[PDB]
Amino acid sequence: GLASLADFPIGVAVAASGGNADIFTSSARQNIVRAEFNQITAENIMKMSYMYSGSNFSFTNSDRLVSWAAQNGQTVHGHALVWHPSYQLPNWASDSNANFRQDFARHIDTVAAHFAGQVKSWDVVNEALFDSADDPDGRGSANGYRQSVFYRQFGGPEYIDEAFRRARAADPTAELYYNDFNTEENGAKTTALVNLVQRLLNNGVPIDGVGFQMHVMNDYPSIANIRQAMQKIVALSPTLKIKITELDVRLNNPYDGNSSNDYTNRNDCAVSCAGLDRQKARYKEIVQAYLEVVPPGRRGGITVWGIADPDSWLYTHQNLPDWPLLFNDNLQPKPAYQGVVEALSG
Ligand SMILES: [Ca+2]
Repeated sequence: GLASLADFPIGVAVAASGGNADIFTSSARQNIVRAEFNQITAENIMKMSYMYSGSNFSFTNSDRLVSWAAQNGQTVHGHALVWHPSYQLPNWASDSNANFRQDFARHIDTVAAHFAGQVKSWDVVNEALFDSADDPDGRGSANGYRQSVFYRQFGGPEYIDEAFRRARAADPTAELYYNDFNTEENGAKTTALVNLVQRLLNNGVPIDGVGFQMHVMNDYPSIANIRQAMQKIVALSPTLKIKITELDVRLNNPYDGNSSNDYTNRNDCAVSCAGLDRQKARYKEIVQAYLEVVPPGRRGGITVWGIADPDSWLYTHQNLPDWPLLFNDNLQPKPAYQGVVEALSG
């Protein structure tokens, strides 16, 4: 399968919260993971709050998944040690908590140490950069940084440095990533990423690599821009690794000012449409750009954000249907799958 075609991780996000996508219940999904991939990311159950039950740490459910991975030929990318969204904040992660810095330290020290030897790499900090599309509280930019509870408590971006240093100390063997989205657009956020990563390097922070989520559409952003954004980050350091962490590809672009090039019906791309064929080319050109500009020895992996289309967080988005992944609703490989094969094989 796909993983055989590369010497770096070829991964997939797996569900474990019930319903049809749940990896523990779906033998068909289990079989795809074993045959095609050699790494998993937990789609949800390694987020911050999932490390607790009531007031105590609780690793039961995440240990089950990490063990499943080890028994079925998968390494694990941990997602994520520090991330702002309130649906996954531990209760300690509040401006009302005088003990915040102590509880932050305890979180990273405990979680990183717990998974040592079982988890290959981590998203240490995810989504520290400001994004206008993603600022529901209206706090605004602090010179490109998101003013999350971590930023507010630490009074600035020093929480990022601390998270990396603590993760390194707790598990010296893990590869430590900074992860974000929209940084492949080669616009304002890419610039803010350069500033963020340069500051960490200047401070001697133990960052091992940068993750690009790569939640893209079929035609936007341009492959030239994706390629140049990656190049800009590769150029910051002779060793910094690059990982594509959450790749998926929407056929529909609701942001293009054109409502006549949208597939509006679930039947449109059930069998065949121009969009599925472009999606093949799109997966292919992105994997090719990754290979061309990320040197051998610095390729941290490529991961797709789920197994089959109905499992995708983007199966519906902006009130439209979509088909974002490598396998269809009946778990059959799509043209997208072949695009990855062709890229990885040259
Ligand atoms: Ca459109």
